[PDB]
Amino acid sequence: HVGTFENITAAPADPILGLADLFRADERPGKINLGIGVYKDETGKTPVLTSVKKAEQYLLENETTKNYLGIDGIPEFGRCTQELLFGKGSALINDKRARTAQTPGGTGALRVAADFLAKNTSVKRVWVSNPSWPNHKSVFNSAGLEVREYAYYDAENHTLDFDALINSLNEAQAGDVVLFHGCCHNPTGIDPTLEQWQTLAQLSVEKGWLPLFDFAYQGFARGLEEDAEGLRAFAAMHKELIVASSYSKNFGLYNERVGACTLVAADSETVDRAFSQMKAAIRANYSNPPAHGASVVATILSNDALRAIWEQELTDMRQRIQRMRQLFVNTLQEKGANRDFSFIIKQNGMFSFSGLTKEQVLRLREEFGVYAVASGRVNVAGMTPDNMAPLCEAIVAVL
Amino acid sequence: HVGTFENITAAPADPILGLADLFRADERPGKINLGIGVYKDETGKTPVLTSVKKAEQYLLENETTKNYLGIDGIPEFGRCTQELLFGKGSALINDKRARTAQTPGGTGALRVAADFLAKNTSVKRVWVSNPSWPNHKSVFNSAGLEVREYAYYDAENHTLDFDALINSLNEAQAGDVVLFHGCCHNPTGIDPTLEQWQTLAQLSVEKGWLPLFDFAYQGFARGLEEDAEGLRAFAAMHKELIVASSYSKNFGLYNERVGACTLVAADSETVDRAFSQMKAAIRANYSNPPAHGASVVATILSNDALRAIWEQELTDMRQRIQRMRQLFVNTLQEKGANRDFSFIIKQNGMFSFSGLTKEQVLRLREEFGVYAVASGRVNVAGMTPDNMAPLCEAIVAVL
Ligand SMILES: *Cc1c(COP(=O)(O)O)cnc(C)c1O
Ligand SMILES: *Cc1c(COP(=O)(O)O)cnc(C)c1O
Repeated sequence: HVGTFENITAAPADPILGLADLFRADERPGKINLGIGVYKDETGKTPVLTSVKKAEQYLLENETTKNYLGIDGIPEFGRCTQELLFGKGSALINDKRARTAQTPGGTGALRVAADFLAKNTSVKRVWVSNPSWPNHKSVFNSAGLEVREYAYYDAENHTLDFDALINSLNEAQAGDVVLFHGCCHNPTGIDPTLEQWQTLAQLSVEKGWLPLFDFAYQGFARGLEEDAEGLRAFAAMHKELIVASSYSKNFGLYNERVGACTLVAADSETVDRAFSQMKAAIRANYSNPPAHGASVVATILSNDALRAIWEQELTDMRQRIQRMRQLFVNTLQEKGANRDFSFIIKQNGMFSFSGLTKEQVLRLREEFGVYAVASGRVNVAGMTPDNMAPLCEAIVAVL
Repeated sequence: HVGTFENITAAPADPILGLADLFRADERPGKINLGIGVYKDETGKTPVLTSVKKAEQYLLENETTKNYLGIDGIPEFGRCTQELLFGKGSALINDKRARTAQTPGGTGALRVAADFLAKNTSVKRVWVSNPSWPNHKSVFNSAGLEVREYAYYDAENHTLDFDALINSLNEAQAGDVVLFHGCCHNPTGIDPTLEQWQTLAQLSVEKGWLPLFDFAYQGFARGLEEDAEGLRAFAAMHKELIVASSYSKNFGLYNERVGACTLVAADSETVDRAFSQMKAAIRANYSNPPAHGASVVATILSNDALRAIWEQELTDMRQRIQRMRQLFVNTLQEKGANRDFSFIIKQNGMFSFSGLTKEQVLRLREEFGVYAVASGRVNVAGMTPDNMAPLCEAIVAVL
């Protein structure tokens, strides 16, 4: 008998995670990693946060069992998540209109939402910004949903093309899903203003879209509450919406897989009925979620002393990134760059489109050992005072 | 505009995991939970293993980052898994014919296999035993695969109906998947003898089946090496197979979601090509796996001192369950049962497949506060010297 595996074609490498493999194998001591969206401190390391180490020590000494969690995970984790998203005292919470499942990362929350939609509703299409995180299309396609693109970025002016966005979204039908990044758009770092969020919200209710927010960077633009203003404007108007959030980055808990999928419906009866099918889709995927990382998050957010430490550590990360953006722009001019790079200062989060071509990005890797994503996305949080000069010298050399 | 969630039909509660909610709600003193397949010690608790606590302390002291794992997880965890399944010195390992991905539990391993098969192969059908773990059908159906049932249990003699198993797999075609439980069949506790495994291995290769082993209880039947004899008989004859394994039960790590999906192909070039598509399926689901639980397992298995402690803790679990099986049968007799329950002594693993009707299971719950699965599956590892007498008085009353 001829093998079931014999004719499988090899998959292409992941445009983000495959870069990490290349970078690890590179033997040059001066190599610089500006690819995957992981925070680095001023020393070039990705430490465990102190708030997280303290919570892990508490868990080690007080955990008495590893018995399965419920399908939807730790109850306090879900309550804390809804407060962060919608704010204490939200009507969504007091009206009992939201349900939250703890999930393995924000990616797991996206896939659970996608599986839930494909198997229990009439949804067929998901609209995603052009550009967006490369894995969005793969997640939704693998659940059986079609992915469509709406305009977003003006590469000439390095801004949000708001007229193009609205014009292209006038093709999205009632009952389509439209995906928004909550803040720190990946990869452009360009977010709507509050006014623009409010225009999109009113339009959304008018056209009958089902909003789906990918919220992986709460706290990295302006602040925890400020970064949720856009979501909270949608939540004020809509009967229905979905939020896939991640604690990977704002808690530095990447590899423990901590995220949440939050369902909102018009009333308590409908959301409980829908959440019953969300739980069924989870059960047929990974059964129930991993406890360690989510237990850490719930411990930190439940304890005023740990939460105050964590909030300061998040502010420090946010502010260090802002300092590197300015240093990056200033150092490019000193190293001989002709172009104006000041638009970098206007972008939020870890990421920015550098304006570099695929050929230039390739040269940076092969000739200078500087690793960026082929789209020209660079991770500013991977820049340090010590690697800024060689990094900038390399960019000027390929311009 | 009509809501997207209005037309949703509620899902029923899980036949196993829903029991926890029903049991927690029950206010009657002395209620007994014989439902979900977790181990309990002599005091009715599910403690963290000492070997696990020691490993967690080492990780707390030595972890310096939570940076993402690769898509397939901790390399050392994969190597230790293959040695455990196939044996040190296995030709499958020496010839590099196996690749392993760390997954979120055994369930996650089954789902990754299902998504991989549906996307990349001509597999259309999966054969599972009647009875089986109820979530098998849900996992494979979630990828759009047809699930058929083969005969397995002789409810009259409380044995394996080997003639009917053979006859009922007659219509399983080349390229169909046939799912086998590695040991401690869930729910029956009846496993093939070595002679029966060898017969099935030869038949499988003559008919061209793709075997898939679900290995959730290695070490709970007779021992770690002994429980793998059937898989190793298959592995000696087959070019291709898949193993989904779990460390939830034999390490007591249920809620940290520690499992593995192992792919075996004819040669290194083929398995690497197929594995690249399995990694693609993981990336579009939960991206990469949770570190904490798998790090514990890898630490324990790669340290001779910790591994010896763990192997003794697993022996202690196995022996307590065997003692309770015998006490259960003796006490049923003491309490006046006229039905012969001696077949329970011949079953393996955490459970006894008692033959009680759905009607009798509902009556135990509602009238005596004793909780079993509606198939009549009872968790022997939930029995203690303190609850055995009332448990048996209740069963005798509904007979
Ligand atoms: C990081 C990221 C994710 C994935 O989050 P994980 O928790 O690592 O799975 C999803 N969407 C966006 C935009 C991200 O930046
Ligand atoms: C427990 C069990 C599983 C699931 O294991 P998890 O690690 O909890 O996902 C799968 N198959 C069988 C037969 C089981 O008994």
